[PDB]
Amino acid sequence: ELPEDPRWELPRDRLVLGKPLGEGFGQVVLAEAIGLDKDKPNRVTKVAVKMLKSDATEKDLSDLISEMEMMKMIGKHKNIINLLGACTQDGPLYVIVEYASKGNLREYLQARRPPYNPSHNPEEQLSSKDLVSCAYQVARGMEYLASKKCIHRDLAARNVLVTEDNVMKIADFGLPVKWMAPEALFDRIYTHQSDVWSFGVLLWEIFTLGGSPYPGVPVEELFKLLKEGHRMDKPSNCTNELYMMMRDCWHAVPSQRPTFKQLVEDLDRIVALTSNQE
Repeated sequence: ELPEDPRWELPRDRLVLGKPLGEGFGQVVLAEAIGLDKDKPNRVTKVAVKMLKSDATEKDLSDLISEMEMMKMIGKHKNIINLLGACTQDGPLYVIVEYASKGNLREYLQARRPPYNPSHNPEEQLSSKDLVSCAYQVARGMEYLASKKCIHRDLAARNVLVTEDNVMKIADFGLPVKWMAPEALFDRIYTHQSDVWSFGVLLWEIFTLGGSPYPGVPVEELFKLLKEGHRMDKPSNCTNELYMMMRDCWHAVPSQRPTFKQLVEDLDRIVALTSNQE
């Protein structure tokens, strides 16, 4: 069996398992942790828990362990989904991570489109400042992952989660062609620079309020078209400046893309210059 790590161990009975959140190497459930903070033991905290499926394999387990251990090393950032604890000893492995009550960014955005809005439960409109700040937080998250030499490989709005307080958090960073840099797509060369390409696509999702990239373009055609220099059009409601940022992220030459460091700086300044009422 798996060895205990007292830095992260939480007794199994301090965890009240709640409702399925869906599949996410196994299944994720919502739960309540009692006394997650040892110096405040009568408090319940809403958390998310990952566990293996009933018909799951040895590969599924080893991958679940690696993910956890990887998260331990990467450490804490407010704009990633953080590790909170684990139950490793009294039965099935449970990995406990922060809970994002508002779901993933793509659906968060789509639901906040004016009357195509596929939600029968629409939500309140997002200002332009909200959209840029959303981009900024995602950049801050990636900046941190890049500084810890963590290469995401599948950055996209669907892999950003949104907390109750609308804090953006990178998901599944410790483990689709339409978000991949050409060099990733052609030669399986993933770098921080290719994540920067993926971020440009994510920027485009933000400012189309969760649009499908390259709509109607077949997957088999896309690489050719990208080699030809095809790039998505500017979203109807997006500043030229923000579009230029998209375009730089999609530089054919990977060395010529901005870094997440620089993107955070640029976005920081654009947020300050965007008012609450624009």
